[PDB]
Amino acid sequence: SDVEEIFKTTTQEVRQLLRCDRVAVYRFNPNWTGEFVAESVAHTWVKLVGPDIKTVWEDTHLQETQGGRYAQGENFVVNDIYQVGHSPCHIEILEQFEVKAYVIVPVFAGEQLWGLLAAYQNSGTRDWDESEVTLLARIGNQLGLALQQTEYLQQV
Ligand SMILES: *[C@@H](C)[C@H]1/C(=C/c2[nH]c(/C=C3N=C(/C=C4/NC(=O)C(CC)=C4C)C(C)=C\3CCC(=O)O)c(CCC(=O)O)c2C)NC(=O)[C@@H]1C
Repeated sequence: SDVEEIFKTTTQEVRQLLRCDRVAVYRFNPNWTGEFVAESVAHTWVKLVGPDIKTVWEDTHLQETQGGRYAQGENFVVNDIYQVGHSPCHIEILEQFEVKAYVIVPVFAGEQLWGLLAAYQNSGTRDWDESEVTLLARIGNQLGLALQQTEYLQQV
């Protein structure tokens, strides 16, 4: 898929921007499961887009909220998962993939929410400057605009 090529390049691009270890792009399914279709990670960590992904327990967040906050267009910034009071159930999943600090950005493409962008890297109780958060939400928007162009010019 030519569109996937763009995603795979964008994941790597934004990974360098926020100095993340891995960047996963979810795709909101019509059933709101939201699977990771494109992801990139440094060769020294673990991947996400793999058929051999073993998680402590399977968890979809996207159906329960059905986009919710992210569908509303609000960003979510997590300085630390133990600090904000995250669910221990999700924390165990997060820490299993070295996720202690992260920022959630919704990827609108077209008229509605297409995917989800996850940026993080073994930071712990770090901070996210708004000037860097706006850039991440900018990448998602730019991707959505591109995605629209590729949607037509792809043809069948
Ligand atoms: C414990 C897991 C119960 C639960 C809680 C819960 N989950 C979220 C948010 C997300 N969970 C995601 C799932 C995965 N799977 C992976 O392999 C992976 C890579 C590390 C992740 C992140 C997921 C993508 C999200 C969305 C990102 C987000 O944090 O919103 C939340 C949010 C609040 C919190 O406490 O973290 C909750 C409450 N969900 C279940 O299904 C379990 C019963």
